[PDB]
Amino acid sequence: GICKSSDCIKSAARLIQNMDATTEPCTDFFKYACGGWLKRNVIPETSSRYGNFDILRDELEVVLKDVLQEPKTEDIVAVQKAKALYRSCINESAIDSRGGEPLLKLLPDIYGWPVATENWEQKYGASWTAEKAIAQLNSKYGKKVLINLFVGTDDKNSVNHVIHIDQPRLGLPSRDYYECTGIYKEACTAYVDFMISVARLIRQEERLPIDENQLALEMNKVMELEKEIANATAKPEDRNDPMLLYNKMTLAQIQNNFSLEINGKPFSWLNFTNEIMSTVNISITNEEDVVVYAPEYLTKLKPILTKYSARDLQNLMSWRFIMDLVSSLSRTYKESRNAFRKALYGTTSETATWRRCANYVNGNMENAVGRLYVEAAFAGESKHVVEDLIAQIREVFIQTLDDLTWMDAETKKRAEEKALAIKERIGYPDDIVSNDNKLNNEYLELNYKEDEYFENIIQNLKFSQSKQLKKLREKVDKDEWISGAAVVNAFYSSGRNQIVFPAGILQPPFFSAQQSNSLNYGGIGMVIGHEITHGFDDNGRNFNKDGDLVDWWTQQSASNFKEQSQCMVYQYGNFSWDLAGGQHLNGINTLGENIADNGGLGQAYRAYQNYIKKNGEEKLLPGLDLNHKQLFFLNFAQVWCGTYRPEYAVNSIKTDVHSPGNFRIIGTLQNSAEFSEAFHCRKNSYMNPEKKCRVW
Ligand SMILES: *[C@@H]1O[C@H](CO)[C@@H](O)[C@H](O)[C@H]1NC(C)=O
Ligand SMILES: *[C@@H]1O[C@H](CO)[C@@H](O)[C@H](O)[C@H]1NC(C)=O
Ligand SMILES: *[C@@H]1O[C@H](CO)[C@@H](O)[C@H](O)[C@H]1NC(C)=O
Ligand SMILES: *[C@@H]1O[C@H](CO)[C@@H](O)[C@H](O)[C@H]1NC(C)=O
Ligand SMILES: [Zn+2]
Repeated sequence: GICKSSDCIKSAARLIQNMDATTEPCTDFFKYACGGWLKRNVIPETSSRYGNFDILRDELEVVLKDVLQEPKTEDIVAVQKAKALYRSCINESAIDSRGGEPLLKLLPDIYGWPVATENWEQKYGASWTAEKAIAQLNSKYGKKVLINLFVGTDDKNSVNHVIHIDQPRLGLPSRDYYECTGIYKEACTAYVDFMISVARLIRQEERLPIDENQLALEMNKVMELEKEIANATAKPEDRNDPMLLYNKMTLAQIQNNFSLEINGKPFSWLNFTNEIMSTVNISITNEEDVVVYAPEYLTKLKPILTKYSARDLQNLMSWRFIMDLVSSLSRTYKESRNAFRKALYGTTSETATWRRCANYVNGNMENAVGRLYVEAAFAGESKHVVEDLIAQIREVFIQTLDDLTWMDAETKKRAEEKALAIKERIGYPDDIVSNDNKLNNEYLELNYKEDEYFENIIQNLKFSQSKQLKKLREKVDKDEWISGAAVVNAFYSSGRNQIVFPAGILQPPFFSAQQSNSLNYGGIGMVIGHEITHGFDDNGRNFNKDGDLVDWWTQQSASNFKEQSQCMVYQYGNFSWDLAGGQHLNGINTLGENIADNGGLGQAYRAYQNYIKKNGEEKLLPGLDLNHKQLFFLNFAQVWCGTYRPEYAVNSIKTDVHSPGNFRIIGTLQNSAEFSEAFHCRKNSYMNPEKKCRVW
C-alpha cells in the first residue's frame, strides 16, 4: 500500500534528505524539517541568504541563460531584443573598455556631481533650482530623491491614477542604519568609503587632482545630510495604516501647508510638478488633486533644507543615482561596489555576470522572457490543476467565516463579498505566447545596441518612467499582470483584489500534478491561502472588493481584528534571532505576512481534509514513517528551509516584511492545533504552547 511511482520517489528523497529525524518535531520543527538541509549546505559567497526559494531561483536563472544565449531563426522581434539586451550585458570586454565614460557623458544632464566637478557653482550652480534638479532625475531617470513624487493608483478610486508625494527611499537599507553605531557602524563606514572611492575614480578619469581630505570632507557632509533626511522619514510602523496614510489635497493646499526654502529660493510645488509632468506633455494647475503620504516628512524637511547649499544637495542627489549605475560600468568601478556590498550584505563575491544579466533582462522584459521561460520549462496543463485548488481554498476561506466568533454578521457578509470577487492569475498570460503583435508592441520603442549596455539601461530607465508618468490621465488596465511568469514568488494586489501565481512557483516542492496531494496542499495550497489572506490582513482588510480603500468593517469587528492580531504581534516580537545577534523580530512590521502565514496554512489544511473526505487516503510515501497529515506539515516547513548571513539577518529584521523562514515555521505551527495533533505533541511542549494566536 505504498506509492512507488517516480514522482513519489523524487519527493520522498527530497523530504528525507532535508529533514533531521533525530530532532523531536515537538521541540523544534524547524530543525526536524530542515536540519539535514542545513548540515549539507553553506551559503554561497555570492548570496546573503540561501534555502529552498533561493535554490529554485538559481535554477530558474539557469533556464533563463539557456533560452537567452542562443538566437533562433523563428525569433520574433520582442525576443530578438531580449537576447540582444542579454548579449550587451554579458560582454564585459566592451563594457570594460569604456571605463566610466558612459557615466561621465551622463553627469551634465543631471546638474553634475559637485565633488567630481571643477567649478560646479559656476557651471551648474548658476541656473540650479531644486525644482529643476529633483525633477530631472525623477522624470528622465526614474530616480526619486529628497521629495518622492510619483504617478500611482488612487487608493480610494482604484481605476484612476493620481499624483502622490511621499518620503524618499534612502541609500542604506533602512532609517535605522543612520544611527551608525554598533551593528550599523561598519555599514555607515563602508557607505561613505563607497562614495569617496567612486568620487576618486571619476576625478581620476576626468584627470582632476585628488585631495583625499577634501573628498572625505564633502562625502561626510553627504552622509550628514542624509542622516537628517533619514531621521525625518516616518517609521514603517507609522505607515502601516492605509486609512491614515491617505491624505488627498490640492496642489494649492500643498503650497500653503508645506512651504520649503531650498538654496534660498522659495520652492514652487506647481513648477516642480510641471517640470516633471511636462516631460510627457501634461500640464498641471494648482487645483490638481495629490495624495500626500508623508505630510509630517515634508514639514520636518523645512528646517533641514535651509541649512544646505545647492552644492550639498546635488552631491547627495547625484550620488544616489550614481550608486545605482556603478554595476553597469567597468570592473574598476564595480570593485568599489563589491567592497560596499561585502560590508553591507556579507557577500565576498559578485554574482556571476550571466546571472545578473539574465535577471536584468527578466526584470525589464518580463513578458518576453516569460514567453521563453514557459515554453522551455512550464507544463501548461497544470494551469488547470492549480485553478481547481484555488477554487477549493477560496471556498474554505468563505466557509470559515461562519465559525469565526470575533466578527458580526454584516462584516462577515462583506468579507464573503470581497473573497468572491478575488481575481486569480495562474502561470502566465496566454497572449504572451499566442499574440506576437501585442508582445512586439510592448517593446516597440526600445532598440538595443549590442556594444552599448550602459546606453541600453538608460533607455530602459527613460522608457519606463515616461510610461508611468503618462498614466496620470489614463484608467488602470485590468488585464495587466502584476508579475512576469519567470518568477519564484506569489503575490496579492489590494488595488486590483487579485492573487497571482507565476509559473516559476508552480513546481516542486510547492506543486506538481504528479506528487502527493498532501504535498501540494502543504506547499502551493498554503501559498494560495497566504495570498488570499492578504486581502484580509492589517492592510488588505481596508480595501473592498473593487480594490478601493473604504471601511467595510463595523467598529466592533475592526476592534476585534486588532485584538486577535495583537496576539501575533507579541508572539513574533518575542522571537530572538541568533543569526541577528539575539535581536528581536519586529512583530508589527511582519504582522501582515504572519497573518497570511497562519491563515493560509489553516485554509490549506482544511481543504486537504475536505479532499480526503471526498476522495480517501493517499498511498503513503516510501522510506518515510509519516502519514499524509504529517507530510502536509513537513512539506510546508520544507518550503521555508534556509539560512542567512549575519550581516543580512540584521538587514532583513528592519527591511523584510516577512518573518525569517525558521520563525514562519515555528510561529505558525505553534499556533496550529492541527499540527500538534498530527505529531502527538505534549501540552506546553515548545511547538505546542497552550496560548495560540488565531485571526483567520
Ligand atoms: C564584445 O564587444 C566587442 C566590441 O564591440 C566585440 O569586438 C566582441 O566581438 C563582442 N563579443 C561578443 C562575444 O559579442
Ligand atoms: C530626529 O528628529 C526629531 C524631530 O523630528 C528630533 O527630536 C530628534 O532629536 C532627531 N534625531 C536625531 C538623531 O537628531
Ligand atoms: C519653472 O521655473 C523656472 C524658473 O526657475 C522656469 O525657468 C521654468 O520655465 C519653469 N518650468 C515650468 C514647467 O513651469
Ligand atoms: C512578549 O510577550 C509579552 C506578553 O505576551 C508582551 O507583553 C511583550 O510586549 C512581548 N514582547 C515584544 C518585544 O513584543
Ligand atoms: Zn505575503
